[PDB]
Amino acid sequence: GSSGSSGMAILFAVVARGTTILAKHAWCGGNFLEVTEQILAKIPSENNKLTYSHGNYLFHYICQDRIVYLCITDDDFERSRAFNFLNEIKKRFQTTYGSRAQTAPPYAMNSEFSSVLAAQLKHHSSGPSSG
Repeated sequence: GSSGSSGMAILFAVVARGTTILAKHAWCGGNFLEVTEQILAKIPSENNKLTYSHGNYLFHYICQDRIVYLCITDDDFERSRAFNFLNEIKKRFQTTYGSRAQTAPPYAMNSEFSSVLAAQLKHHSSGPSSG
């Protein structure tokens, strides 16, 4: 009996082009890079989105400029919210680290982004109960 239900908000969120992960940054909890990587290898590179309900969760992925933005969220969590946040950072990445995302090597701009995302996540939702 080990269940924890408190404040449902985005926890995992990384950016990868097809199957190559550039900048990854998720909350300290478990291993999501596993299910995520597997899903990525399944998601095409063509501009198209779709809601994938895996592991009793919702995997919202938005393909753009050969970049896939996946994020793990609770079922209850609304879609608009998920898609929203993703769009925010998504545009921020392609706007700032966009060009590099096409040239720059993998795990190159993970630091800079890692921090940026962390802020967006903590802000978006008051998971840690911060204000």
